[PDB]
Amino acid sequence: ITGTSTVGVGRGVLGDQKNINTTYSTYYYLQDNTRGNGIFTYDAKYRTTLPGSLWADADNQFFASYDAPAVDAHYYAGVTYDYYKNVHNRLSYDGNNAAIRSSVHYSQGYNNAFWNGSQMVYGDGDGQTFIPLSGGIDVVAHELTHAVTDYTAGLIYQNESGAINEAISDIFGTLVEFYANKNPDWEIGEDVYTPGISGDSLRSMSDPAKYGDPDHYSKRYTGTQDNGGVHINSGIINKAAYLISQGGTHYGVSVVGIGRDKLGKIFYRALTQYLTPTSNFSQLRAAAVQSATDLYGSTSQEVASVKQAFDAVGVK
Ligand SMILES: [Ca+2]
Ligand SMILES: [Ca+2]
Ligand SMILES: [Ca+2]
Ligand SMILES: [Ca+2]
Ligand SMILES: [Zn+2]
Repeated sequence: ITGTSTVGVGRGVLGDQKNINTTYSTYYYLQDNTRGNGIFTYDAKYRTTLPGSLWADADNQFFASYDAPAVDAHYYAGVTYDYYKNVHNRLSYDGNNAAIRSSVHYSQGYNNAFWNGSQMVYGDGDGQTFIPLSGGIDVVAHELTHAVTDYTAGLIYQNESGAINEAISDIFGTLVEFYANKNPDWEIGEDVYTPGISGDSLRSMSDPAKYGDPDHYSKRYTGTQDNGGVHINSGIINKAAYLISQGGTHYGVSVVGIGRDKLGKIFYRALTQYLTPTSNFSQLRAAAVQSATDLYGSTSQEVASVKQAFDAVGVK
């Protein structure tokens, strides 16, 4: 980890060639010194001990199939860092250039990725439901966004607060996907989910109900599974964010879209200034309204569209 900054080349999970920032000191390590206090990628070696070994490579070429998840985790963490810095003037997830650490090859056949409070963790998938999860830029940015949330609003991962937490991660993951312009859409995880099946995804922001997630508050899940429905009830907020950006008419309520850039600015302000650990959906509405008011004025179209979007999903 002390060494010379250089640039290697590899291939990602989807077979695309990319340049990655590495560090040389006997080996070439997946350590990018160009962004904050660094981006570090580790090999968990199919175990669950974390973080594992800082990724070392002998020749600075990462074309082995074992390398692919590491290349993508490392590269997409950099892209996400760039988004937050360039678009929102935020230096890493803590606002003070905290090192970003990711471990890949976590466990065996593990169909998930997560932020654990310290670092990102990516399974390889079982090869049927998922391929290695770091192949999805929206997934990577979703996870890194959990770190942002943790250092700002601190939304508890239960019930409505947790659904907001999830939605925020889906929103910014999507916004990062659009920023990188990597075949962007309003779907989540499409690039790594069900390699055997075309056109699906884990979740949809444009139409959450496509996969049985609610798209209206009256359809919210109130049981105890999934921490009280954090990945299920996120669909209500996701639909609202999609409406704010893209517009549409939903359950008879019409929303004029104000586009992705303004969506991002509103939600980022809401997240960093107004939300608290126990914020519920109703408070999110107030926060988003206040945020749009701050940025664009109380008689703006932007404020009107935020109100319409939350009315469309039944959030008062
Ligand atoms: Ca190599
Ligand atoms: Ca996409
Ligand atoms: Ca996507
Ligand atoms: Ca698929
Ligand atoms: Zn999440």
